[PDB]
This record gives sequence, C-alpha cells and structure tokens, in this order.
Amino acid sequence: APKAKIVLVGSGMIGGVMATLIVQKNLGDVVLFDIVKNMPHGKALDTSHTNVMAYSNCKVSGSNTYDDLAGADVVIVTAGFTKNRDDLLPLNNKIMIEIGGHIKKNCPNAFIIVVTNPVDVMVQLLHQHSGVPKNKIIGLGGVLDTSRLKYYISQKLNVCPRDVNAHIVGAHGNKMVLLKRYITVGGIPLQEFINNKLISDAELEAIFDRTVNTALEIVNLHASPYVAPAAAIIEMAESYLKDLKKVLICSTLLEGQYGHSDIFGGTPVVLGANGVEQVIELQLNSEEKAKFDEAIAETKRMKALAHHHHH
Amino acid sequence: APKAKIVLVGSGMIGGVMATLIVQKNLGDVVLFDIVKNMPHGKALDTSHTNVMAYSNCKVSGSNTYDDLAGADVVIVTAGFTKNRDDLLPLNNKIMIEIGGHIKKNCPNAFIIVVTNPVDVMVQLLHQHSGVPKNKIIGLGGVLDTSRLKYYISQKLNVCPRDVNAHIVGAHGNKMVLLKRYITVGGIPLQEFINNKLISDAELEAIFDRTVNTALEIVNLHASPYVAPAAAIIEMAESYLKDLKKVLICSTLLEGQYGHSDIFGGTPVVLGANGVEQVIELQLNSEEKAKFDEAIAETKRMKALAHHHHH
Amino acid sequence: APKAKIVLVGSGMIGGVMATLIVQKNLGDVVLFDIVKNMPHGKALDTSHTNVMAYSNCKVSGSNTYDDLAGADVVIVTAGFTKNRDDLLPLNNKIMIEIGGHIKKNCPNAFIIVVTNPVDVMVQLLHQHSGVPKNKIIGLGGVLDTSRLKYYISQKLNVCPRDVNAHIVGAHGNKMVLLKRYITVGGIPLQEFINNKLISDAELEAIFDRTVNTALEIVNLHASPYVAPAAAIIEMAESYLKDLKKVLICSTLLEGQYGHSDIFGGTPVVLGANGVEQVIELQLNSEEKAKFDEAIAETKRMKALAHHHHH
Amino acid sequence: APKAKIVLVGSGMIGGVMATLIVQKNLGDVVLFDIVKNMPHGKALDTSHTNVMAYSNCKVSGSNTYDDLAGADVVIVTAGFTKNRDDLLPLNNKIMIEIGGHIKKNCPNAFIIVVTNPVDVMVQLLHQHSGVPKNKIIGLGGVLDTSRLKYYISQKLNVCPRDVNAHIVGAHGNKMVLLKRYITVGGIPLQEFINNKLISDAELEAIFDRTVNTALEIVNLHASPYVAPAAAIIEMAESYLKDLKKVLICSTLLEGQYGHSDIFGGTPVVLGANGVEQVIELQLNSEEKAKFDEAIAETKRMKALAHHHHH
Repeated sequence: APKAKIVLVGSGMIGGVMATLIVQKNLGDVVLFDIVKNMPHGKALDTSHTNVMAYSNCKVSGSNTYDDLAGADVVIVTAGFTKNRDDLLPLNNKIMIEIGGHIKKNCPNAFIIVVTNPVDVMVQLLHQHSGVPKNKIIGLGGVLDTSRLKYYISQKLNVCPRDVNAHIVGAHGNKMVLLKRYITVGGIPLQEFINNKLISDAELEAIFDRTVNTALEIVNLHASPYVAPAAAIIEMAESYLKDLKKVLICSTLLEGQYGHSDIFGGTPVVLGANGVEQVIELQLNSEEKAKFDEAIAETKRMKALAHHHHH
Repeated sequence: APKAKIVLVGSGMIGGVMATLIVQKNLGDVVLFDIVKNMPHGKALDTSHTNVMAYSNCKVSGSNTYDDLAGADVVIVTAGFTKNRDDLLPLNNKIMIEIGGHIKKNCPNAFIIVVTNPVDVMVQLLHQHSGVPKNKIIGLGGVLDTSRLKYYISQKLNVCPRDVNAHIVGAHGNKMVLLKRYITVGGIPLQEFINNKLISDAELEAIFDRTVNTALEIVNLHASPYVAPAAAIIEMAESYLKDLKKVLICSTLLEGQYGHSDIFGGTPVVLGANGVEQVIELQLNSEEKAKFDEAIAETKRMKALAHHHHH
Repeated sequence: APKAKIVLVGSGMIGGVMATLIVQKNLGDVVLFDIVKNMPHGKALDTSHTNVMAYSNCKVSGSNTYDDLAGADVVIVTAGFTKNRDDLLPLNNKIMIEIGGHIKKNCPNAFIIVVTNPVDVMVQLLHQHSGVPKNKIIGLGGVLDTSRLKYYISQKLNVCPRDVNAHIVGAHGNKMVLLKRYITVGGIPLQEFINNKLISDAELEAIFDRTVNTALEIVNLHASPYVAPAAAIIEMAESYLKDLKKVLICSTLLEGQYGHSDIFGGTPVVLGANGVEQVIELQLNSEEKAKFDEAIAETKRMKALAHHHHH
Repeated sequence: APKAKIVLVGSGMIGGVMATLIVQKNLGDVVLFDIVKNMPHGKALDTSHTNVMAYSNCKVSGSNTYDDLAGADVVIVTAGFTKNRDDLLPLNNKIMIEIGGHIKKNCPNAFIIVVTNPVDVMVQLLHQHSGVPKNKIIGLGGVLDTSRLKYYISQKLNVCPRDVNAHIVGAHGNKMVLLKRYITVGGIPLQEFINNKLISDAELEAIFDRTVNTALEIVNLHASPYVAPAAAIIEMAESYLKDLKKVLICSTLLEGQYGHSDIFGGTPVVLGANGVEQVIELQLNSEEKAKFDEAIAETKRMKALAHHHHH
C-alpha cells in the first residue's frame, strides 16, 4: 500500500490544524482543497516544511480542483457557510450535494467525515448524494463535546483528562444529551466521587451547562473553536486508518437504535479498517430517551428546512 | 532540572525491557544495577545504542555499586530470589532490608516502585526499611493484572484494548480480586454487552480464570512474563515523572480503606509529581469486601513468614 | 520537579500552533499571554480540551497580566508590530524593553526564545533589557530557514525530509547565508548527488532562491507562515526542556566567531538543560565569510534604527 | 488496507524485542514463528498485553507452522545456528533454503529483512531461494554498526546521538569499512571538530576499534547484543511500512556499484513503499575501495563454504 491520501474539503482554520496534526502523526499525504484561489497552496507549503521538524514524510498539497478527490482514502468535509442560522441550511445543502457528486465520481470507496454544521443534518445529506455505504460516513460530534465534559471533570478531580470517560449523544449542538449516569473516572462510576464529596451534583450541573455552551463561551472570549474540533476529527480518522477499533461517539445512520431509523444521530461506534464496524446502542432509560428524542426531532426540523429555498 | 535519574535495582529480564522502553520514551538517564558482575554494563551498552534509532538522549549505565543510588529520582526494584515458594520470603526480606538502607542513605527523596514477589509484602518491608513517606512508594500489581483482563475482553469484543477498563484489587497474585461490576467498554458498563449477548457470563468466567492464571499459562508455554510487567511499571513511572495524574491500580499503604490499616494492598491511586496524590477507595459491596479481606489475609500470612529464618 | 511552565508572550497565530504542539507533546503547562483582552483565554480554553485526544495533562491558561511570567521556565516572544518596515523598529524596541523588564523581575532564570522580527536585532535588545545570561536567550532563524531548504531538496531527491541536513547562517531574513558546501543527504555530501546528475546546480540555485523567498511566496498565495515557525520554535524549546542536546541553528550572542563580537547572529548551537551549551563556529571560507559579514552589517543597520523615534 | 502482517521467523531474544517495539509503535500484527514448540505462543501472549499500556491494537500471535507466512507484508529472519564459526555456514544455508521455499510459496510479495549471520552471505542465499525481486530483500548491517559509531562520538562531543551521522559499508562483521571521511556532527564535517581539538584523531581510532568490536565487548561483559539489533531492524521495517524513504545502510544486491556485481554488500539505500527505492553508491577513493574489496572478498569466501557439507 502507498500512504493514505487524506483530502480536506475546506482549508479554513480547522483544516489548517488537521493538516498540522496529520504531518505530526505521519498519517498520510494531505490535500488542502478549497474554493478560495491559492490560499490552500499557501497553507500547504507552510505545513509541508514541518515534515523536517516532525521526522515525517507526508506530502501536503493545495488544490482548487474537485477532481483531486480521485483516490482519496479519507475525505474530511469542513466546507460551508457559517455567517438567522437556519437560513444557511439550504445553501449548505447545495454544498453537500456538490461535494457528494464529486465523491461518487472520484472516490466512492473513501471514508468520509462531515463537520459542516448542523452536522447531524449535513452528514445525512452527504450520505444520500455521495452514495457511500452507511459504514463509510460519519459526522463529528461526541468526541468533541465529550472532550469538554471529560476535561472539565478531570480538572476538578485532579486526574489525567483521558481517565474521565463520558457519553454525549443524540446530536451535536444545543440539544446534545449529556448522560450523567455514563460518566466514569478511571473506570469508576462518577457517583462514587459524588458520594465522597469530591465533586458535587451542583458542580456537575455547572459543568454540564458549560459543556453545552463551550463554543459560545470561546466566541464570547473573542476566539473561536477550531483546535479541539481538529484534534477530535483526527482521532476519528486515525482510528480508521490504523484499524485501532476505538469506541468513539459519532453521528451515524440509525437503523432502529433508540427507536429511531432513517436519520443520523450521535452514538458510540467502533471505528476501524472497515469504517463503522459496530454501532453501540446505550441502554437508555425513559428520561434519557426522551432527551434523545428531542435531539432527533431538532435534526429533522432542520433537515426539512435544508431542502429548498423560498422567495 | 537535569533529566530524571532512574535506577533499576535488578538488571534481569524485566530490567532489560524497562531500560529499552525508557530510552524509547526518552524518560530519563538509566542505571542498570545488579549484584552480578559486568552483566549490567553489557546490557547497558547494548541499550545505549538505541538512542540513535529512537532520537533520544538518555544515558544508560551499568552498576555493581549500591552508592550509584545517589540522586535517583525513581528507583525500581526487581531484585530477589524466585527459585516451596514461602521459603524464599525471609531471603527476600533480607534483600529489601539491604536495598532500603541504601535508599535511606543515598536517595531518600526517590519515588520507589517494588516488583519483587510477593509484591504486597515486599513493598511494605521496603517502605519500613527505606524510611520514605507513604506517598513515595508503591508496588506493581493492578496495572499488570488488569492489562490481561482488559486485553482478553477487548479481543472478544473487537475493540481497542485500552477502551476496556477494569479493576483488580487487594493483592497481586492468586488472591487478586477481579471486580466484574467495575468493567466498562468505551466507558459503558460491561453488563450492557452481556445483555446484548455480545459476551456471555460464562465467557467472562473463563477470562477471569485466564487472568488469574496468566503467569502460569506463559510459563507452561516455555516462556516467562517480563514484557508486560516492564510496560506496566514504565506506565506507572512515567505518570510520576511527567505529572500525568493517571488513575492506576497499585499496591499502596492502606489507612482504613476497605476496613484495613497497617498493610499494603492493591487499589486505584492517582500518580503524579507528588507521588501517590490520591488513594481511591472503591465502594465495594460485602461480597467484594470478603474477597478483599482474603487477599489481605494472605499478604499478612506471608509477611509473618518473611521476618525470620528457622533451623 | 513540577512540570515546566511555558509562557507564550503573544497569542497570535504562531502562539496558537505552539500551544497545540506543546499539548500534543505533553511538554509543560502553557500560558497564552497577550495584551488583547480575553482572546488568549478563548484560545487557551479551546486548546485545553485537546489534552483528552492527546492523552496529555498540560494546563493551558490565558493571561492579560505580565506578572504571570512568574516562575516561567521557558518564555517565547512573538509579540510585536508587523504592519516602510524599518519604521516599526523603534516600536518593537519598546516592546522588547517592556517584556525584558518583566522577565528580569518575574523569571530571571527562564530560557528565552525571541521570534519578533527582525529577530537578530530583537533578540539582542531583549537580552540587554532582560539581564539574562548569554546562554539563556536565543532567536528563531536557522531551524526555520533550513527546514525549507532541506524539505525542497528532499522532494527532489525522493528521500525522507529530515535526512537532508543544511546550514543557513548569519541572519534570519533576506541576507541569510545559504551554505551549499554544508548540505548533505543521508550524511553524504550533496556534491556526490550533483556529480551523479540526480540534482543539478541550476536546480539548487532555484531552490536557494525559493528558500530565501518562502515567506513572500506564502503571503503571495494569500496565506501566511505560522505553522512551520511554530514547529521550529517547539523543536528548540523541547531540546532545552528534555536536555536532548540537538545541534540547531539559532541566533546567539557572538563572542569572536566569524570575526564578530557584540552582536547576535545565526550559527549552529547545542541546546540542552544548560541552555546554549555550545556555540559551533563553522570553518567558513572567505567567500562565505563575506556573505556572513553582509548579514551582520544589515542586523547592525536595523539595530541602530531601533533605538529612537524621530519627529 | 488492513494492518500490515509482520512475521518474525525466529522468536529468540531479538524477536522478542522486535515484537515489543512493533506494538509500542503500533506498526502491524505480529507473528512470532519458531521451530521451538510453544515458546513463541508464550512470548506472544506476554507481548500482547502491552497493547493496553501502549494504546495500540496489534495482534501478537505465536506460530510453529511455516504456512502462517501466508499474506505476510514483512518477514524478518533471525533463525539460525550461532553455536569454528565457518562450520555453521552450510547448516545455516539449509535454514535459508527452507525459509526461502516457504516465502516463495506463501508470501512472494513480502519485503524480507535477513539478520542471520553472516548476514551478507545469508541474505543472498535467501534472495536466491525465495525468488523475491532485488528491491524486496535486504540484510541488517549498517544501521546497527553505525548506531554504535554515532553513539560513541555523540557522547564524546556532548550532542544528541542522532545528530552524528556516519557510514560503515561493505559487510556487517569484522571486515566492516568505517569511513572517517563521511562522519558529520549536526551536518558539519567531523574534521572541523578535530581541527578545533574537540575530538582527536587518536580518540577516533579508539572509537573505530570499539565499534568493530562492540558485539565482542558486550559478550565479554556477560551480556549479548539484542536490543540495538532489534531497534535497527525495526527502523528499517518502519521505513518500508510507512514509506518514510529514509537513507539507511543495509546489505543489498550490488549491480556494479564499487566495481562489484552478483554479491550483496552494505551501502546506503532509500527504503520506502517500493522496498529498496534507490541504491546510493558513495564516491569512495582508492584507499576506501580497497577496504570495500576486502569486505566483499570475505563475504565470497564464506558464501563458497555455505553450499556444501564435507565428510
């Protein structure tokens, strides 16, 4: 096998960090694609020199040509308008449709990661127009949202961040379902730490609200989230590329899980060489299911608005 | 700060792998100490050349001189006789006593990891004779025993090994307490996977028995365990050295946890720059506590035999 | 030792990438300092979540307070105006003076890396006002400029980028001295590859010109260099922090090397736990020395303009 | 692509370290093959648990069945008798012949690394009997011998080990050709350091002799070389697997280089996805060529003795 070819469809801030991390990790050749003239060539050039510092040997190329999708193993889609918000849904639908046609033609066996918000909508639109199998396309959501929850808890408890495990399901956005019952610290139920007064229920509520609102908190601090999104996406991609079979929460086609079909939503999946190798259905109680249902309903509402412009 | 100085007291097979991994990870300068003439110099020389392949710069030196403990940041003790078994306990006590006197004199601020079996006994003897604070000495046990349990489950479930989390407490050896209730897969309770028929209770019983008996299985296959022990020890050491604050199950002085005091036993702890920063007490039920009590009792029985030879 | 504290004085694009890589590499706690209100808090928050994906445990904090330099082990200065160019020299002098006073007060034992252009001027101004020893301050230049030269040659020759070694000395900027005679490929003199017609002299001239002009090439492509600068700086910092003793070309105080004293200029140095542990003087011929002299002269011309505003 | 399959033909000490490092680096699934019953299963089991500590997911299996070569991407041959020495040559020839027949049948597209001494002989015998293309088989030699030379020089000069580059050619063993003229430190000719009295010619002679005699030095210290050999082999393998295109000195089929054809000998090569992608011929002077010729002559003498037993 030659190296993997990884095509970043969108070379904005998240793209730039993704390119950086791919080279750090020597994960494959990178194409920074964008519709903006020359900019992706400039970022690609800058990024390419870091092969020296990293002792890697990944090519990093820019592209303004959709045909450069040919032979892609992994396609990561960040392209889309970001600036009410529902008015962007049909514009972004058109972007998914165009990208999907190019994936179908040029790299129908690629594994596809969708980032364009609202991701649980956009991923399904790209699934439909790209024609790729359901195990070959996913959306970013839970790895990112849970990194925040895990991190905040770990700082309170003074433990390694990765030793906090947590589940956020349903959708990526304001209807995300944070599951207190599925939080552990070093594999131990969070409740034990609450029982010991090491962290309180009230503190946890504050951390939940902070988790849901983190993107807004960052924007209100005159920054914007792109470094953690990039890292989350690269964790997903790497699991696929290296057949690590990590359990990672991602937006995936539901086929009855949680009572839902014909829609994408956030749930733990196992990512390895065959893409989505397993879809894990958490055994939610009725209160948790109700919240899952609200997340799905909101994805459906926005999906309906995505199809069509009106005068 | 100069680099950490890491002294391996015992340069047998586990020592050799530890030296190898320290250089791979660029964790510090290494001293391979042993009472056997010249052998540690030979291993150290071989190991030193790997700095080139690893792009590291750790010194690796051999030693036949206890005074080379001076200035050690981390001391890892593997020295001891291994070939009934209880007859070795007083010989190994004498080894702990001798090493402890040298640690007290030459590196009283070192962090100490004890490996010599039975570790939960030997660690406490070295604690007592070295004079180091309780937060500065631990024994290998749970990281190693749980790596086996986690690994076997992960292979059954076809998930990344590290995504299986599990707890084995009390002691390292045949009385280890395997806690089915504290197993998770990607943070999700194992029971959910049993409910879905992805792994059965009967399979789990077989995996438990295999876990307890793994060292014997390897010896019966005409090999011997040293690679996983080494890796486990290096994970512990690295957590200390790098202040990662990982939750790792290790033998530590109990001060009332589980109803036990004045004895060492296996329990999750948090390892960072201040050594044992937290001792986590799992909220065991009575059936699990009974097994914990049997593990402690066996550590005490062997500790009693360690003190003295008889004619 | 607790973790290293690394203070990024300037939280713009290079700062952001530096923070990202420090967490990836688990190199220390990071402070993103800037005079811009709140922005560094926002970047720090985003960056902090990546501890989860990276299995690291570095704190990442923002700061708008110079006193947060207290206890810094490593201080990296990117702050300064960037938008003729010589008119900025006295404004940037004032920035170096202010930062230097804060380093002298709060972290006089820190190792300091200066990035603000023109670096060979700015580094010496910060040396003078910070009061730090000559072995504790350096400027970014040769690691960055050589990464470009090495990379371009490696692509022509189809070899691993790091296996091309090259020297660019004197100053960082348009008077950089590219030393054809000191280029090797897998340790073998470049000339052998020219002799074999694997790369021509004419190709090399084109690659030299491209190297000198790379920042302009990137800007003309509607991007800007910050990813490779960040990686270069982090390679330097890491060599110090981990005592790797890498030979890295950096701006350092000259004390007679190349016939020059009382000025900073680019030359290979060895970076380890004691800072600049060695200054290596290449045995330049007269033609190469003449170019070195032109680089120094230009640093002096700009240094003279830095001292004072005029009406 | 699924993961690479890496078959270690010989599961002795070098095999064990190789298995360890493959898992550390997550490079592929490993088969520890040996003719000794059960031992490779035992080592494989021990090694497999380290996936947990390493956050990797490489299978590690033992084998006593040559057919398990099926589908191997990389085959590393350490098998052979080691205990005069020329009497072993025909026994080891028979081992190469048997392994070659199994490679031809089961994995004719594998990349093959030969370690069995004398490697420059054994590699060519395995080439001939395996039928693999010349760009798909190499022998360990120069990466290992040069790691020693580089390391010893780096310790004298107090620089990072990898920043010393050096060439040892011709053969692996007592006729190795150490090329003083091709040593550099941070890319700078060694001669400059001799000129500055930082290292003397006499010191270098001592380091050369130590390099040639390192295996004997280690054995005389009651250890044996296996850790550095393993690391060297894994550097080669990784370059192939990851398409890094590193310049690495290895035993390869000569087709006129240095005046030699129809024989294997040590020379820098470039290792990437297409195997031996380039054979680099150093432009030796007559004195260096004479030594190269002596190395070849000795490989030929032993090759002649390898063919046949006598009564």
